[PDB]
Amino acid sequence: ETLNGGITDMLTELANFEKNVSQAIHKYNAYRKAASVIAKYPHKIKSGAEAKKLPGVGTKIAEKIDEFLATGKLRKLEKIRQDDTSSSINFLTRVSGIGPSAARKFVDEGIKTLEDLRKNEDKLNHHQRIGLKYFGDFEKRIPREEMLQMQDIVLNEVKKVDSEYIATVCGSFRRGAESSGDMDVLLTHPSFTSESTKQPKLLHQVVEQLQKVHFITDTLSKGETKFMGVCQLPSKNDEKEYPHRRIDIRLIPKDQYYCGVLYFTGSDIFNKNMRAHALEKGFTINEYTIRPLGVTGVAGEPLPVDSEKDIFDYIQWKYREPKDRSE
DNA sequence: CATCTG
DNA sequence: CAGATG
Ligand code: NA
Ligand code: NA
Ligand SMILES: [Zn+2]
Repeated sequence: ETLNGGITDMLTELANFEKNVSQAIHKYNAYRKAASVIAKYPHKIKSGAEAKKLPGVGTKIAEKIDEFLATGKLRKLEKIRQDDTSSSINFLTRVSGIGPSAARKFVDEGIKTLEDLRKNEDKLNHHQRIGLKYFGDFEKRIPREEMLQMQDIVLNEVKKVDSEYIATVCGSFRRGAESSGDMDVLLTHPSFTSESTKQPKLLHQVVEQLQKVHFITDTLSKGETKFMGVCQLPSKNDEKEYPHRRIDIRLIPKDQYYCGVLYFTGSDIFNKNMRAHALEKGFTINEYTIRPLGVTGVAGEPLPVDSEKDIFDYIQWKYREPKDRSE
């Protein structure tokens, strides 16, 4: 956690780059289990040969660890941090809609900057365009003070459209957090579930509402169950407009909301633990359901849930207010 | 995983 | 349809 930190981090830069710049998914994958195990390891790696002793710990990586242990740095790492072609891809990639693949293509087309981007707005698709257009706002964190205002609206509109709608803002926002990076709404309706053959209007009617009153600004992607968008809290009394925020809305069959809601609320660490305990208690949990474990090895059959409560109960645990769902 | 592009 | 992004 700090005894093998540098090692783990270097491996991290390394792994990362393999994947992003080079295409080296193997290599890339290599660095990763390696950092992973070194990460676990209870001692102070004092040499490469010592490391080597580990699994995922090959010869090359050991070598690397040596030079790093030997001297406060790594040549290769130094060589990669410089290289404009590398840095380019790390940067282009910051654009919502641009991934590595794309970051590569452009650079080899010579697009390497924001400007470049604008100049070539013809070459980007819709998401990418939006991504570019709001590059700044998009990197800005979201203060819970705004979150509540947001949340405030979404909920009232969902309401007006149908009293029966069920909306929930999950996320860290949900677990307490002072700021969040995006608004994530879990949505369901009685009239929608596991068997119930579809109902797209279910998701599309609210989307519409939100754009109605202009809360929703743009559409990143709009499917029948998940919508990727952009929103914004009406600029008050003109002088202070708000940043454009990323936002997601997703329809859930009523018969699987809470596992969802639970799941989406995190934290990753809380899940796992919760997950592991369910397992003890003779169960299984995932994003959609909780099932009683047969002994034959495994086994299914969806336990029935009406709240986050029903879940804990199942695994017979202390209900946790979201705030304390940290770890 | 669900959506988009081409 | 494969392949990309979030
Ligand atoms: Na991006
Ligand atoms: Na292939
Ligand atoms: Zn020791």
